[PDB]
Amino acid sequence: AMLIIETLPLLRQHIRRLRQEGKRVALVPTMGNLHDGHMKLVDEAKARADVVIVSIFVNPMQFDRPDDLVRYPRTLQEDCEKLNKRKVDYVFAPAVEEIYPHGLEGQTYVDVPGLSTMLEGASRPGHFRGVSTIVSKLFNLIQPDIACFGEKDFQQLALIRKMVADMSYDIEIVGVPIIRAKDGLALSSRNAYLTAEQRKIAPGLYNVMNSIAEKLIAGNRELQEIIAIAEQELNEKGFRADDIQIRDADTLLELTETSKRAVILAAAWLGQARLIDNQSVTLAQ
Amino acid sequence: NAMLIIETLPLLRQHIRRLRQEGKRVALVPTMGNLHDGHMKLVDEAKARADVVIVSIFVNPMQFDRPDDLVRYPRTLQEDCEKLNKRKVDYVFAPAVEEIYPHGLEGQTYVDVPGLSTMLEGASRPGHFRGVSTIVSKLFNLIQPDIACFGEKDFQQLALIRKMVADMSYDIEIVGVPIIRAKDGLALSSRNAYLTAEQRKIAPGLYNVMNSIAEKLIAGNRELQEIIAIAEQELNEKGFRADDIQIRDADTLLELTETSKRAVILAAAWLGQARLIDNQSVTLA
Repeated sequence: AMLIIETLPLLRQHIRRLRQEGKRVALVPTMGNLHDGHMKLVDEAKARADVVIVSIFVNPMQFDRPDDLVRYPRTLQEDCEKLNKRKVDYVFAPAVEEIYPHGLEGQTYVDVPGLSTMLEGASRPGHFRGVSTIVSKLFNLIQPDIACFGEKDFQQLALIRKMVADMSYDIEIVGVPIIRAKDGLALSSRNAYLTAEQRKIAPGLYNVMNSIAEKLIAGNRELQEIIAIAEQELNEKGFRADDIQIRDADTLLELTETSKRAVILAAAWLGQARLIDNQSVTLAQ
Repeated sequence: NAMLIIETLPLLRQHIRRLRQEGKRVALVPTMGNLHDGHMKLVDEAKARADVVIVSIFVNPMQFDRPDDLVRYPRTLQEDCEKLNKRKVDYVFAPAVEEIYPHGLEGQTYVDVPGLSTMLEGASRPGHFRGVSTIVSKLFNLIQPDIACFGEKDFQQLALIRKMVADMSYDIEIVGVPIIRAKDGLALSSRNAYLTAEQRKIAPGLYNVMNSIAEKLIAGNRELQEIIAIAEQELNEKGFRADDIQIRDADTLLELTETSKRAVILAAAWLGQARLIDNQSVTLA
């Protein structure tokens, strides 16, 4: 029987008991309005710990603009339905005034430099600060052994990993691979404007990406060439290449002699639909 | 039983893991070295509140190394340790910079407490308190103490750390340790050497006047402007020349309000060639 807690003191009480009981704990952090993606996360956490705690918190701090916030879906009941079905032990679902009793102005924050202002960060001051601050608070609160994040937010995942190192959190950060169709296509909302014919072609993006992985994992380092080949391969299948990038998976900067992991980002158009995907890959030890 | 001194994070990590699974109750005293009897009092308090006492010695480059007026000769790491071995401490953590910040400060994740870090002492030292909260948060995650001791003298630091503990949801008891005082009340201080013998008979009046204020406060008297005015009378008529007497919220370092819970009384007064200085915390009933 799943337990639903909304205040810091109650939860902490349980966190204390769970220690004395010697149970290994996994946290899956979320902002509610859950679906299949999150369920996979939950499976992954259940597989690696004795107890799974899921948090549901729409976190004002990471919201770039005040409108977006107001219009974020809240669906506590169905969220709990899905988590209860999945045999989740604890749901932590506090109100804003429990986490931020006095608003965001004087709130202690945690910032990861560089990672937080590059790429998506540059257009979104404060967003990633919001992400690292709340995860940080959640970590101190729950003290999990393991935490799960989806691989789709490759930047969030790198944010957190860099935080955990720098701030010395003894927590295992587990990147969970996205749900794909049997043919490779990232399952997503965008897959609606795909005509039966474009759907057949769609999986081309993930193949093109895997061809890049193959080349990189072996010792291929002619990056520009690699990328250009990829642009062309996509155009030929019928896409129109929007963007293709290869970066260091930990720093999000350019690959160097010293990178151990690469992340492959690609976006390309199919008729009037713009598919995006990504893939992480191990180049060294 | 023999005191252990650890230079490295992984060795530290190992003992820490071991301490948790023995469920030994752990106390932390973080310091920048150059130890004196002041710190020993912290150690004493920690010993009294915990099974195991850890002291950390680390000259943290993210903060400003403000000088202690009680210290007149610098210390050796071995000296600091000898002190600690006597005072019955279990572990000393003493890493090099490259160990704590193996890649420098540039990309180091930081914890920042708004307002408290930029006011008073912090206005004139950009980045100082940000270095304090960061290293302390990092020590917190690495060590996971149940309690942590800070001295009441550096009161801004103590508020800054309390605010961080609340905001970031650390399950740590922050124990503010009152200053060492002569038998008669007078704060120990280099300044004392500036009194004459006759002025030393009067010096204890500064503590006295301060208790008068505390009692008043504890007794719900919020007429501050005049509480202070009386204290000035009282000191000037004792032979002092009151310079600066203040009462603030100990957690905000701003004014008392209907909701303040703790107050700090801050006082300076001339006696002879000596500008005596003292502070005192008050718990609001």
